[PDB]
Amino acid sequence: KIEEGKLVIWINGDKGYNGLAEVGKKFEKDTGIKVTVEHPDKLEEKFPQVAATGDGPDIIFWAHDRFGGYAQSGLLAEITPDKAFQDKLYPFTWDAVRYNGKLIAYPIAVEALSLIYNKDLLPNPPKTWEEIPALDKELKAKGKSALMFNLQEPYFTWPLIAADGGYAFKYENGKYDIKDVGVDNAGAKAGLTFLVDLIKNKHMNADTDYSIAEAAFNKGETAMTINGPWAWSNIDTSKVNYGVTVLPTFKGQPSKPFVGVLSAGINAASPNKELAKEFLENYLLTDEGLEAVNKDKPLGAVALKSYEEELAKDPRIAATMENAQKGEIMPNIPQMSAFWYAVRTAVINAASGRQTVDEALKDAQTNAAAHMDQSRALRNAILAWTPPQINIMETLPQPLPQILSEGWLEVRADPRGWLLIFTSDGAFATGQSKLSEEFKKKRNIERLGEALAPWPGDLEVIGHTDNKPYRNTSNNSNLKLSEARAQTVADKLRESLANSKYNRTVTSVGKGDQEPLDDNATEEGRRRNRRVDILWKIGER
Repeated sequence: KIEEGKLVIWINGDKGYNGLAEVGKKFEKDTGIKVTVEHPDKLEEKFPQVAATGDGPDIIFWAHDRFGGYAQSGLLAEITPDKAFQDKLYPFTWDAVRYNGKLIAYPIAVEALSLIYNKDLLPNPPKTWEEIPALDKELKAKGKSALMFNLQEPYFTWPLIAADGGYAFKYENGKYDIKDVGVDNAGAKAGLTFLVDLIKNKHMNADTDYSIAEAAFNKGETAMTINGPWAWSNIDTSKVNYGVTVLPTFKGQPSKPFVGVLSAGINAASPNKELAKEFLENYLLTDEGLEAVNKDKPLGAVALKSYEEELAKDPRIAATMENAQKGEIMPNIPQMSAFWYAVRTAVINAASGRQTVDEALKDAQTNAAAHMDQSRALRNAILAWTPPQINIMETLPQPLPQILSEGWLEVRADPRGWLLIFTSDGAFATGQSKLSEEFKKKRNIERLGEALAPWPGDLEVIGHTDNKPYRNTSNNSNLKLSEARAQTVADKLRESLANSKYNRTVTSVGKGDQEPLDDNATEEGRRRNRRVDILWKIGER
């Protein structure tokens, strides 16, 4: 449960969380509201788990791409920056934080690939891709090469492939059209053909990967590479006299790198939405706020126009923002993993000679569509070991009806399958979260687990307590007791499901007195409220 009257902020470990804490300190001094900054490990996978519960931090800082799933799961609150505030930030940054037409985060920082070049080899680096062949010929005669960059990962070759017309998902009217992917079009083929031709003419090696390119550039053996701000410190350390500039154009058009936008989102379950809004809009997203975070750890380019003008005195920061404005926001939808796989396969196959460019992109298109269809199926349906020519959505399979007859467990149908319920009286000694001695001797929970094991379907364990007559507030001791009881039951189920053909997900959640089943004004009613729910999700009914 989130603590009203204060703010808990999650930001990743590689950011300037100490400077974020300073901004929190000034927030406290000015308003008395204390701000706590944390960097939990894997916070991007923690947040969707705890916020679904209603727990978590009030503010989460992460790259914008994951916020799409959170927004889909309803974990983020819509934000309401006014017109004057939105004009303070670069317009394109607001597109990175829109889900179904609703603003759902504040853009902080901006990141994209750039052209990195050796100033001693190349004081005036080429403006166009097309002029790189002749440049490599000249540099080959010196014992050098023009350009080496990671050809294994489509993140790095996509800027050229998109330049003349390739795209991932058509972005029209603030939404991504997963039916309109632009891998198999002429622009994509023209770019991928140019890339393949550089390899056939020996200007590049098809095996070149991230490590090979970095070593060659940082050793002064190639005049240019393509990388992100995360690579600059290794170049600094190699002391190669280097610069950072706009990516070359292709057929007169900008290379279009994908843009990652560090964003700040507000938890939908937060009871401090007004405090969060005020911290972000009036303290963090300001020259002073951003500068404080940036001194701790560089943000790179930033969405806030006024501070970006200050950071852009470094020509490398200016180039990052320039490439980002010419690029495309990374789509925040799950179908991107079909796009990435399909394109990755296409490029290594065209570059290796295994396929022509047109066959490889033709296959990428049909592969991606098939992949997206199959991913949806595993979301919306269950692929299960089925009896051949009993419907467990209408008839509980044996031995469940027997277990339900033993006087301790009940069931009712649920919109997502079956809700099993058992009162916690008797399952646990008074005030106890360890399972009663009686339940252990009878193997109540483990036989229930063994009864579910031959069948698919995830489980959700939810503990509830009664509450005291006429109190409209929640008891925090009752909350933790229900959470501990739920965890005991879920662990015991997991253990007894070890022999299942399924590795189902089993979550546990304490609801305390928040979700009563009946009236707490009588013991008749309080009894009903002291219970454990097991939601068995075998499909929608």
